[PDB]
Amino acid sequence: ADTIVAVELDTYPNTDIGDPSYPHIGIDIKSVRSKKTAKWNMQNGKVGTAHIIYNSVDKRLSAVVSYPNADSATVSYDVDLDNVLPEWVRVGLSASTGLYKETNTILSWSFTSKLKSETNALHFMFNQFSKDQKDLILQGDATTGTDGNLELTRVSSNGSPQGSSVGRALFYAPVHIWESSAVVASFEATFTFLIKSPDSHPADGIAFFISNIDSSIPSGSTGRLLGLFPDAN
Amino acid sequence: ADTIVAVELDTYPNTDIGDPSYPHIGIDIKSVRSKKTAKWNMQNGKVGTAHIIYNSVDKRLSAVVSYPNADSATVSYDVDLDNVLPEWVRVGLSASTGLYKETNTILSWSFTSKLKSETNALHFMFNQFSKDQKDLILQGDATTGTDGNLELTRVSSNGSPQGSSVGRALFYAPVHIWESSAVVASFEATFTFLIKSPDSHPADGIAFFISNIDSSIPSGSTGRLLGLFPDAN
Amino acid sequence: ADTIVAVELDTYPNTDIGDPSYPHIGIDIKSVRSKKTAKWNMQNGKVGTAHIIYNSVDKRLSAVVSYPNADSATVSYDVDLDNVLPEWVRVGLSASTGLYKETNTILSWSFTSKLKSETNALHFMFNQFSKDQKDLILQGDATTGTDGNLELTRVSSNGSPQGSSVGRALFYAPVHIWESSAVVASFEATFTFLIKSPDSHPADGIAFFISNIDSSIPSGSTGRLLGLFPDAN
Amino acid sequence: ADTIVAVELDTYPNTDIGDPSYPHIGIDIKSVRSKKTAKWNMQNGKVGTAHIIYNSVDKRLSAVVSYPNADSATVSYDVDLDNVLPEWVRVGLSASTGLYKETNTILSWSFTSKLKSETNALHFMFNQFSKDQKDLILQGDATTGTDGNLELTRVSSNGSPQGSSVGRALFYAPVHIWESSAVVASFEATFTFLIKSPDSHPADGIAFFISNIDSSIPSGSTGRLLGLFPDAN
DNA sequence: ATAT
DNA sequence: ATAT
DNA sequence: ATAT
DNA sequence: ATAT
Ligand SMILES: *OCCCCCCNc1c(NCCOCCO[C@H]2O[C@H](CO)[C@@H](O)[C@H](O)[C@@H]2O)c(=O)c1=O
Ligand SMILES: *OCCCCCCNc1c(NCCOCCO[C@H]2O[C@H](CO)[C@@H](O)[C@H](O)[C@@H]2O)c(=O)c1=O
Ligand SMILES: O=c1c(NCCCCCCO)c(NCCOCCO[C@H]2O[C@H](CO)[C@@H](O)[C@H](O)[C@@H]2O)c1=O
Ligand SMILES: O=c1c(NCCCCCCO)c(NCCOCCO[C@H]2O[C@H](CO)[C@@H](O)[C@H](O)[C@@H]2O)c1=O
Ligand SMILES: [Ca+2]
Ligand SMILES: [Ca+2]
Ligand SMILES: [Ca+2]
Ligand SMILES: [Ca+2]
Ligand SMILES: [Mn+2]
Ligand SMILES: [Mn+2]
Ligand SMILES: [Mn+2]
Ligand SMILES: [Mn+2]
Repeated sequence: ADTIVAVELDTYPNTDIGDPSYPHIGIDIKSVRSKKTAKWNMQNGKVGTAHIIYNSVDKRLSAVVSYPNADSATVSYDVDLDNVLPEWVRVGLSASTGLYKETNTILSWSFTSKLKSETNALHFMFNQFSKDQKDLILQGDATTGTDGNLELTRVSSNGSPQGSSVGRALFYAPVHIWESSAVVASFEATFTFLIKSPDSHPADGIAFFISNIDSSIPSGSTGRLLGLFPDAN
Repeated sequence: ADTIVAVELDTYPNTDIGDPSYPHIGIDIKSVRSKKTAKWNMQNGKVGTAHIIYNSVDKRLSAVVSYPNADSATVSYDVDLDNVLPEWVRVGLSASTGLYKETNTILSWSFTSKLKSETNALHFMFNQFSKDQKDLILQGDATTGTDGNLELTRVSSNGSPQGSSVGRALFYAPVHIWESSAVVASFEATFTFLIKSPDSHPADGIAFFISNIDSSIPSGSTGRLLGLFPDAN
Repeated sequence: ADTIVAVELDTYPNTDIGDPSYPHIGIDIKSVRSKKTAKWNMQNGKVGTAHIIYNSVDKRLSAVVSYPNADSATVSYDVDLDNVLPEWVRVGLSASTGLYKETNTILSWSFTSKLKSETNALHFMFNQFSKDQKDLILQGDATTGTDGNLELTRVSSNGSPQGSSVGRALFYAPVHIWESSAVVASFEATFTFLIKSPDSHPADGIAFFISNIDSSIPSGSTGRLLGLFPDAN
Repeated sequence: ADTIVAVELDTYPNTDIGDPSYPHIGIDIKSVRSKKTAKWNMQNGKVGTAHIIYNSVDKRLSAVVSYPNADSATVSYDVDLDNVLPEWVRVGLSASTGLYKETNTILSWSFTSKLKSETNALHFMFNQFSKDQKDLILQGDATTGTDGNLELTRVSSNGSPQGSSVGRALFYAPVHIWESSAVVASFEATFTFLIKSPDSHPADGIAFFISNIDSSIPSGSTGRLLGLFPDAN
């Protein structure tokens, strides 16, 4: 199977697989069962911002998820990603729906990685996604160009989201996530998202993830698996 | 054939194909016969710096090449790259040798591209090249990892450059070089290089280039063709 | 008197002092009488974007001004700023009103300057202005904090722009704009602005400027003098 | 007195004031008596790199100090700088000598601060310091321009360092270090340094510091006080 | 930019 | 490096 | 770039 | 929202 590190914005509690009984953000290390979660007051139909940060000095993966008129949710986990990820990775966004549904609309995405050894750097910023975006690998249901946005999961022409959908967007270039020689390795990711449901239970969520370079949507990974994992282990 | 725009650091005069009688820098638009050249005092065995700049406002491709404690060489050509290049490109470095030879050593390479529509940006910086550099596509004789450098052309075990060699390195991700709705599109590239010849007459040169995404070394493009062009037309 | 280089967004034709008979952008080198102008369709009450660029290779000061869903206005002038400005400068925004008036609201301002000798760089970005913004020098009627915006000219309690007003904001740190040993010197500025007039004939305009470090609003430089020049010579 | 937060590279143990019995790096919060220290193998006459990082999510001030052929030293302290520093600060480098001496040579210094609320940013980079550097406030013995370096303390023409010297360099612009509205505030500082002594005990060290905007070298603050503190409390 |  |  |  |  793939190697996954992710930050999940989990809109739907799957009590049976160890989610808390509320919408939550979490840190996923090689399992959909988050090593750490925080309660998240997801605002149906509002544009939110996710900020993800890590550096090889603190070795602490942290995320903040926020809306304009509101308190942030934040979650952190101490993990040495040198011991988890391969040296070279792809970075991506992933989203899914199951019996329940939501738009998994990405309005912007930026990423920066640095190896300060003589610094190697990578930075990309998408504030507009276009119809034939050749620096993105789209997987499953993911599409670009609709209002300059990335729709990770299936949405109708009138803006109605579909169930049993899964989709991912990976940056085309492999990323040098860690290097043994590096004295400082850091990365940060920012995305803006619009999660909207007619349902009283939106599902299932959006994740920022880092994977082996050849990562693909695992078979059946709609619903609670967020397009990331082959099972709930 | 491929579409090529390039800045050549041409160490060897091929007067036969319209090079001036001296080492020169030039702007190449779909031909090895430069639309503009400037005289270049290439310093055998010294580390030089090439700076390349373009924006959609002035539509002027400019380059400056320098060594510490010496006058720069500079060349500029008015060209609308929207009318020359496809919307999506790859960017790369290329070098060749023929009957005469030189190290075509790259010590660092950086690149930035920006579309201000809401700005999309791409930036990479290599100050160290590693043995298995997965964000580079190496073509022909190009290798990485030797002293943390990119050797565009074949260098022997004893450090001797070889004749009739050609090699290129392209950044793995396609680049959105122009867009109809962009109000400002800009790019810049910087690389540092070490050209050393144990004989007199070094040959043949190093180029920064922009190509169609699927660009490959034209067969036989050693010597005066700089790994860029299938012929000297 | 001060040394001024500016890009004017001139909303009011002063044909008396050589303005064209229409709202225009221009390049001002030590005179309010622009060395080059382009026609500008200023959109009353809309948020616009000004982009300004210069490098020591082309020695061409260029500006583009745009609104969403409209054609840009662009203006360029060949000028060696090494021969005009002192080595160290301050950069700023300036605006004025006279018998006629307009809001001269700035929503965002960014600036980057680079001397590649070993690169020295300065970059600031304001997307929000605060009430006590200690990295800005406010001159004349300029205020910050009103809706997180910079109001270059006086606006009444009921939001009405006032006549005979002039105001400027300079970045607190002096900027190394050129250096003899630099092989490449470059700068760019971006600002977003909202010009609104409740009457017809808005006046008088907004400028990005570069000045001697100790620059101050010339006394009486309201109206057509744009807070930049002591007279119309 | 001033408010100080600093990272000290402390070359000289002052056992009487709570230094450990070896050259150390430490985190100083409003006292020369470090809240946390780590052992530091200072390499007399070699160029080192100091990296300092903080963000408002982890609220952990961390530093790494390294030389090319060697293991790094790293030190971290959990501290909410919102509760320690004023909202607006200056950032600087400081160094001192006493009975014992060392060159306190700074070869490069960079700084970035961001308030992600709509992001406000500041970035400067000095790879060359010039004789009349108007974006630096030099205090005490500090001088620029000698080989493009910043000498924080007195050095003779032949490169011999003097005792009882103290000097600081502050960036001219005030820095917005924290903001109540900000969802993420981050900063990072990098400097390259050359500490060289003929003595077997070099003294006294180099600090990166953040202070009230009007910070000045306290009276008598040579030797163990590093130009930062009025006393050893 | 529209009016005398 | 010198003082207890 | 220097030699025939 | 339905199953125990
Ligand atoms: O400051 C400039 C120095 C002057 C150099 C003058 C040229 N010297 C020279 C020539 N001229 C004919 C060019 O072709 C000769 C060989 O061609 C092969 O080698 C070159 C270099 O690798 C390459 O560009 C060609 O494509 C081909 O591979 C001589 O014959 C001679 O000597
Ligand atoms: O699309 C452009 C619209 C056409 C405007 C034509 C001018 N209208 C106009 C003039 N012309 C003379 C200019 O001076 C009049 C008043 O001058 C004062 O006000 C302006 C604006 O604040 C300022 O630039 C001057 O410096 C002075 O303060 C009229 O008299 C009239 O109406
Ligand atoms: O806390 C838990 C609930 N409550 C939600 C039930 C809906 C209430 C509002 C409608 O009346 C559950 N339910 C059991 C989990 O299984 C739900 C169905 O699973 C599918 O759908 C979800 C959402 O798309 C996916 O996560 C899942 O993979 C399945 O496809 C709790 O545990
Ligand atoms: O661990 C401690 C030492 N050892 C160093 C003594 C020199 C050994 C090599 C020479 O033979 C000390 N010494 C006592 C501390 O006082 C030293 C003198 O203080 C002045 O000089 C230092 C260095 O510039 C300053 O820090 C201080 O402020 C005074 O100006 C230990 O505690
Ligand atoms: Ca879930
Ligand atoms: Ca040639
Ligand atoms: Ca005017
Ligand atoms: Ca000490
Ligand atoms: Mn979960
Ligand atoms: Mn040529
Ligand atoms: Mn004008
Ligand atoms: Mn100490």
